[PDB]
Amino acid sequence: SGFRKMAFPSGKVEGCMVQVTCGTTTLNGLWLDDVVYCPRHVICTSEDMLNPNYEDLLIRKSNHNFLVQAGNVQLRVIGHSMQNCVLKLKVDTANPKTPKYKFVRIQPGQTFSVLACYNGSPSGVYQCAMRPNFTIKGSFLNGSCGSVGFNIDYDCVSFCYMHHMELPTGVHAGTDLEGNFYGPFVDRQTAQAAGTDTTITVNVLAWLYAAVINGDRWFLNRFTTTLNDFNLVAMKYNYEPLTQDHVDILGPLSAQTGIAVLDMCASLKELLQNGMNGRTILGSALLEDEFTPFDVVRQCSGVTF
Amino acid sequence: SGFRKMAFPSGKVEGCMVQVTCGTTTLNGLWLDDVVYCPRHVICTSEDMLNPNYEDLLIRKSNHNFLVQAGNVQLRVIGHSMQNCVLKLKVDTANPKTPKYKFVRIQPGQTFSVLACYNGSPSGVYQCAMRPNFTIKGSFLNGSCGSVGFNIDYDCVSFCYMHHMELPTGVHAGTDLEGNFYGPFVDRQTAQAAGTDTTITVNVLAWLYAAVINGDRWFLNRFTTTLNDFNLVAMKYNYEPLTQDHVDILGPLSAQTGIAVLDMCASLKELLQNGMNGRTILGSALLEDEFTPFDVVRQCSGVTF
Ligand code: NA
Ligand code: NA
Ligand code: NA
Ligand code: NA
Ligand code: NA
Ligand code: NA
Ligand SMILES: [Zn+2]
Ligand SMILES: [Zn+2]
Repeated sequence: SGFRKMAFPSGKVEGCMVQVTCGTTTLNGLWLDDVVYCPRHVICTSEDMLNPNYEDLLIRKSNHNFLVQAGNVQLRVIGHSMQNCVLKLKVDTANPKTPKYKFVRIQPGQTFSVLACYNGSPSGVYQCAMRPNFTIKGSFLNGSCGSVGFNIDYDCVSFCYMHHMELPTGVHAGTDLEGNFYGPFVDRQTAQAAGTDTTITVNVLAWLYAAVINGDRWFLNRFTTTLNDFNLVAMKYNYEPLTQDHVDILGPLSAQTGIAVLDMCASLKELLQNGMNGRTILGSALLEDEFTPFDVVRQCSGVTF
Repeated sequence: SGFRKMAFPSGKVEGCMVQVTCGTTTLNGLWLDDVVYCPRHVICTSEDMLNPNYEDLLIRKSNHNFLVQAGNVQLRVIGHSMQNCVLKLKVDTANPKTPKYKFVRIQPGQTFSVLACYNGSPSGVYQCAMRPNFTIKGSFLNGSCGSVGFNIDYDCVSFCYMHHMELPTGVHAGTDLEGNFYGPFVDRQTAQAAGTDTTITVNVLAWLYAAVINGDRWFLNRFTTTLNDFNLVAMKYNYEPLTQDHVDILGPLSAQTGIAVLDMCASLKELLQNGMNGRTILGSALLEDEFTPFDVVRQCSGVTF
């Protein structure tokens, strides 16, 4: 038993991280087969970032301007193109450490692991959520750009995120591996605002189920509620509306615990109206929303890779 | 910026995890050079665990009774011995994925990463502390035994922990890689109690420094205090006494922020006497004690591996 915010084992992604330099800008790339993927703002100076014309800036750049280094090994660049906000650098060598992989665009509220990297070298791994407002609350220092988010199924890595930006508010924004930003963000040093950051209700419920399984049951009350009643309280606390799809995803957790989803909603409701009275759930004084129902099921069943 | 509970990248340890079976018991081993390290209770039945004589149980076992499997590859066992609570199985093949490594016995309050494993396969990685009472609050399902804790410096893995037990209280106990338990625990299914679980004061202070660096400063107050005064409040809140060694370790953080250690102690004092009034620090409603000063410095300087 016990319950931890666990990341996926990062080894499969470690083998893919490289260093990309263009003039005096260095950041992280991802080397899969004979293609290196990186933030297009690798071509930018600090001044360029105020108002970049990426097409005009990239037109000054040849294959030989892109210095791609994997460990001590320099890679030969035989082609470059811009897909949305990423550059694809064709190298003459397939990465021999290339895992089975997919590119996927995740939905707000889904979780993934980030391998935080500097100069193509891994520093650490953490689990996080894509916030409903398509920001992530990360740990990214100067040079972390091109660090990637992923999920692992068996032996297959699903890349879902590449770090591009810290907003003036200190939250993190980036792209899928086709270079489309999550949210309305652009790769420009201008004032950009995220929406209201709502709580991922389905994830809070999954975590309350996790708590019951591990013997934290104090918050279980004598009450029930309805979806409409629950959602009236949810809207007031900036919780995402709960849908029947959400109730369905929680079914296996409801089945294991013998607690109906709406009974657990009534629990949540009272926690929202009464707070925690200085009590904790699974060592937290806050309602945790960075575990999906899939994550909670995974950690109780013990899926390996 | 931003601040996350990050684990070390787990790839170097992934390559070392194997499956060890003896009769009907399976758990995780660690394959370094031509030696596999695992919990000695691999030789035990559920009934044996009530009151094992490990010497007498091991005497029934030959090299051929120890089935060691690394991926699909079966390893040939050419020797076995018991060192304290671990078995060392000599195999005829050096692990080609053996990283540079050390065995170290860590001190209460130090942090490390766990690669949670089932049947020699990695499931996830998380960062935790060795509690002052030499327990860890992990996530360990049936079969996680022999999962290991480590730290990484550059390219060297320091193995510090092997999972052996869940206590009846649901906290986790285990050994260094010489098979000496952290704490008074034994590898027997009998009632065992941990001491009072105190808070790691030096780690809470390091994390308050982390918070200031990231612009969470609300808890900074107009007051200062003394080591003796601080420690009188500490003893009352089941905080570890702060020593001058602790003050010295916090020096570089004091230097970066321009906040004297004792001013930060006065901050902590008021948080302890007044709680957080429903406020948060770095997204937590509790004082976090699983970051060392070394961890906080690492995450602000961006050390890679
Ligand atoms: Na970019
Ligand atoms: Na990465
Ligand atoms: Na984004
Ligand atoms: Na043991
Ligand atoms: Na492990
Ligand atoms: Na222990
Ligand atoms: Zn950047
Ligand atoms: Zn065991």
